[PDB]
Amino acid sequence: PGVQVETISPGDGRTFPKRGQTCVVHYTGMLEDGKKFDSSRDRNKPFKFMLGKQEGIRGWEEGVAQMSVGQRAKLTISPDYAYGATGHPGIIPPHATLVFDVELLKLE
Ligand SMILES: CCO/N=C1/C[C@@H]([C@H](C)C[C@@H]2CC[C@@H](O)[C@H](OC)C2)OC(=O)[C@@H]2CCCCN2C(=O)C(=O)[C@]2(O)O[C@@H](CC[C@H]2C)C[C@H](OC)/C(C)=C/C=C/C=C/[C@@H](C)C[C@@H](C)C(=O)[C@H](OC)[C@H](O)/C(C)=C/[C@H]1C
Repeated sequence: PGVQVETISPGDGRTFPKRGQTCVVHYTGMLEDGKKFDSSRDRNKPFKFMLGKQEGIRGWEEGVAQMSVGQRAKLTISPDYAYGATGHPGIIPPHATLVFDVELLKLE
């Protein structure tokens, strides 16, 4: 409900990120039925982060944790699992549902 994870291409079905593990991903984020606000693909540089230890929005952490290595997935994140009633001023409006197209490339 807070985050829906829908497969674009399956992963290995077996290797999922552990809390504290470094995840290497490509992503594109857009406002649902609106504008693209960020893409690591457009920078040709994958995004690395430590799941849990480097805190992200709830739907990102819980959505990526549900993915296995190699998986590409559409994450639809409700505002309560994203930036909420305040949004992220200047970038994400109040009460925004977010879509991320995420590909889990590697776990380090
Ligand atoms: C994963 C963890 O990494 N996330 C990050 C940002 C995250 C969100 C802003 C964080 C707050 C934390 C507090 C909670 O209260 C807030 O709740 C409302 C959420 O962003 C996201 O969660 C999502 C999902 C991942 C891709 C980016 N993202 C977006 O929405 C965007 O696409 C956006 O364009 O990203 C961009 C921002 C705007 C979004 C719409 C991302 C931004 O660019 C230039 C980048 C890459 C910034 C990097 C900062 C690094 C700083 C370090 C010193 C330390 C760092 C590792 C930490 O440890 C921090 O702690 C102490 C914290 O951990 C941070 C800042 C992690 C970064 C890597």
